[PDB]
Amino acid sequence: TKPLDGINVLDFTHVQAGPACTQMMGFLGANVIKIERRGSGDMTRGWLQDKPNVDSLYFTMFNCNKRSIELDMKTPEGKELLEQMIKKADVMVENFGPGALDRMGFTWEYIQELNPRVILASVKGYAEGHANEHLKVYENVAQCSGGAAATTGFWDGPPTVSGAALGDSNSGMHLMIGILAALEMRHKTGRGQKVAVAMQDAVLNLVRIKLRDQQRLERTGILAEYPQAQPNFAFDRDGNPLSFDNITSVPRGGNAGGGGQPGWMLKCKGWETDADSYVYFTIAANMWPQICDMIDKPEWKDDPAYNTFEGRVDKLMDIFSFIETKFADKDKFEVTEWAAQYGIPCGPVMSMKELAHDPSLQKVGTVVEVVDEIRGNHLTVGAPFKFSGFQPEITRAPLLGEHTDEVLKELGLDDAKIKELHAKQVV
Amino acid sequence: TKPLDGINVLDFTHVQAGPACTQMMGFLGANVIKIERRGSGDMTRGWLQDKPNVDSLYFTMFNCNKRSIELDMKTPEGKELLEQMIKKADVMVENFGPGALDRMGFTWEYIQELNPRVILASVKGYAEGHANEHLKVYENVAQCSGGAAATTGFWDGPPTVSGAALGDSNSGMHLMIGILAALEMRHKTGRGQKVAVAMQDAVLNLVRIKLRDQQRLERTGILAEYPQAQPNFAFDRDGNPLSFDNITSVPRGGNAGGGGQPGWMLKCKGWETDADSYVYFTIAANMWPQICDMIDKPEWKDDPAYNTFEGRVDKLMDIFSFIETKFADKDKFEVTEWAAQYGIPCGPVMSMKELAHDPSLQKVGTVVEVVDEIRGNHLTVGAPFKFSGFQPEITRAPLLGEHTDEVLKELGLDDAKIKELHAKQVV
Repeated sequence: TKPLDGINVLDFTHVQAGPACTQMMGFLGANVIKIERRGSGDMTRGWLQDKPNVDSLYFTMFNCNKRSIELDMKTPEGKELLEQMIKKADVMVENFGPGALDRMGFTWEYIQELNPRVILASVKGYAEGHANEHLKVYENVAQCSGGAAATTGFWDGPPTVSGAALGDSNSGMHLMIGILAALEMRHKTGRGQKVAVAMQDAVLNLVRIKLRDQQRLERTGILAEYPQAQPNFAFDRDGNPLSFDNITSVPRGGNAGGGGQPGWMLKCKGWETDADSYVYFTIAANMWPQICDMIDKPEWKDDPAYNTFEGRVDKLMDIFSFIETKFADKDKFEVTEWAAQYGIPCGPVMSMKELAHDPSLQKVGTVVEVVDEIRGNHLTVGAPFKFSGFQPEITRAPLLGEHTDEVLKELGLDDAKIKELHAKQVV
Repeated sequence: TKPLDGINVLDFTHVQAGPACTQMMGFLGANVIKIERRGSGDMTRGWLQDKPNVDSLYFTMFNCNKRSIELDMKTPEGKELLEQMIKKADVMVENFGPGALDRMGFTWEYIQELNPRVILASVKGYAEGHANEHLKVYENVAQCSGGAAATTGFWDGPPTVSGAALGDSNSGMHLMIGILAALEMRHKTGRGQKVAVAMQDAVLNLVRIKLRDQQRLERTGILAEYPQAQPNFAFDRDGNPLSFDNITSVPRGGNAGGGGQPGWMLKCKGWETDADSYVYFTIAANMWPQICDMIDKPEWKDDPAYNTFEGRVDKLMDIFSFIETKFADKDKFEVTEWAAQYGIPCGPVMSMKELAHDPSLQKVGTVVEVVDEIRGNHLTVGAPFKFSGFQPEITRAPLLGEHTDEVLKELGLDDAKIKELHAKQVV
């Protein structure tokens, strides 16, 4: 009937990690009240605007299903207003930095006093107690700190950031797990908890497979499925071989599978003119026979050299170079359809152009057209979890302070006090 | 005490996505029974082993805090055992494929009749109803399907996979949100729901920022924070210009800032010899005077060609190049401390080796030594969410079928009735 219907979210967040978390809670039915500073608001509003004096797409795509109040919290009457809101809130969400909320007059300890049931949820750069606990962290800094950058890209290039928001939105989603887990605890104890997610830790969690590989490397001195282990395939700077001699930390493997199933990024017709004309092709062991049939190589079916993972690992790049010749006169989707005949794990690199206007993603509610009568409609990503008993209803992002008076009435305030709060500039 | 204490989890999952999800639920207190194929078990047991005939680090790092039973579900005595288990379960989790669970006898409709409170959770490649409902996907295929590969890497190279498990673990973390949301809903209705996460959708959620960029590109013709917005900076492999005059889909921007402020990956002292001797360095808008002091360009403070984001668009990559010049004699951590004095957001690329031995990560419970007397101790990633009122207790991954008898005895079955199942090869 809507999972978070009746959950009151007092939302101090700004930028991406925090706002991503509360938006998604909003999509699941929560009543999200965004507290914004008087005059300015969330810095995403003015960030890379596509039209002057209109809230940016950075703002709108992270702040749907929210209401906005302006509030000067450096003010005695504003701190009092927060106290009432805190008494009515189920969860407060924040990303102010290492000691900022306490400095504002709101200790965890004081918060428990005001409401024994409220949950305090925070995003930080580094975990509390960490030596770098006070370092400031944006998106790519967190990718660097959590091991992703070191292990992404190519052996002869730099550490490389992912286009995906491994640091920001990923942290927000991990924080949503934490908040929902604290809600389940509260059903037993009747009490709220403090939950926090550090961006470094959210990234490390997705980089679990590389910590696996670091241990494998420490124990054996080799990762036989990595490109560096193939006979003279990779080269340093001066034209000579690379190898796991002298490699002590997980290296970049380009477009290697990253797991138990070898893969590579294979060019398709149009690659010279189109940056996204590629397919990813995975050799799943249980269907090497089917692969042999597609690429017309019956000799490889019965040959220990090309028919087991172990036989295969010393010449992966020759096998991928050869499969790739088969795709030179076929586009992405033709290659994909061809492979779907055999149930092969092969699919296209989808461009952002293709995804934004894909009819399937819109049918299933993953890409959603938001009706925004103030700014014009925009696309967004909806809820990536689909439920049998409920569908989200996505609603446009709030103007700065649009809901101030409406929210103040909900607390229980008169037209007298509201009009004087506007004169005193606390709202 | 622990959030998911009392939650019985019936876990059919193999590989990474489902197993990450159920492991994390286990870290949070859940009673996770992993149901495995007789004789074989989860294929991760045998993938990338570091010691022959010992469950790989792949399996153990995704299957802590679980128990294992072997069950042949294709037999009628197996299906009967399942029925008793479903009646006892709070959530079932599966990644079998589109029609697979229904063909095994257990439709959502029958599952509801057996247990009206059970939640059915599934990971899929593509969402139900998608034209590609039927395609087979693993990690890097999902990355390609969801936009990450197209927007990760460099403009003169291929689509690039991320080292982070954007497809698998990310999907599992998203499914955890869905399961936890279904549990909060069930407190109100007394009823279980079906939840499903598609890997494409979990990837796309993290690439939300690039859907912002795609609409900005369509609306305005330019992405001013991207390297390609600097004249005569970016060129393809043939030496052709790359400008937003001709780009209609969000391009790869190398090490550009993403949802952060403008930044780049800059070389430090070790770089020709140490793949990970770099920092990520951000030029935040409000921090220009500080950067000018740091790099000793006082002349750049009051110059309009340098002192606004808009003025730097035509030269941003030249500025990074000049900043990098000041790091040639300094390592990663020195550069980081130096930048930190100025409040500049800047951190090192942490290698997996550095991450595996970092004392802070072990102290905060993020990198954890699991006690495994059978296989020898190993490291794993712990819970990335930290709570005020509880600490996870991570225990070693199960051997195949280690807990079969134990589990059957909790179901009710007495000793001689269990012996008949071992002989008939149901278990």
